[PDB]
Amino acid sequence: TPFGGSLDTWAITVEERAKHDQQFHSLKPISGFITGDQARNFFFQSGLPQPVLAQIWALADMNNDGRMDQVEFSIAMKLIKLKLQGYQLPSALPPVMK
Ligand SMILES: [Ca+2]
Repeated sequence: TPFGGSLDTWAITVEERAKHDQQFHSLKPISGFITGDQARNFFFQSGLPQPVLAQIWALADMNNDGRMDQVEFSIAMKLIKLKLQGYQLPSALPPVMK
């Protein structure tokens, strides 16, 4: 956009979240969590540069606890898609994504 994004750029839709939840389930979370290493290993399958994925991890791990639940995973998946589409990552997690 002319404005660096639209109403829909950083928001996660119901459909997107349903897809993310399916992918999260495929990782066999334990009591709703995957480890940081598990998450980052999965993300590496996107093709994105490691430095980029490191930034995405830090954005998505909202509570800074080093592990990842379903909400955080959805956020990471949205950021990965945006980066693949050629958007720049934000310096902090957009509130609309939470
Ligand atoms: Ca976390």
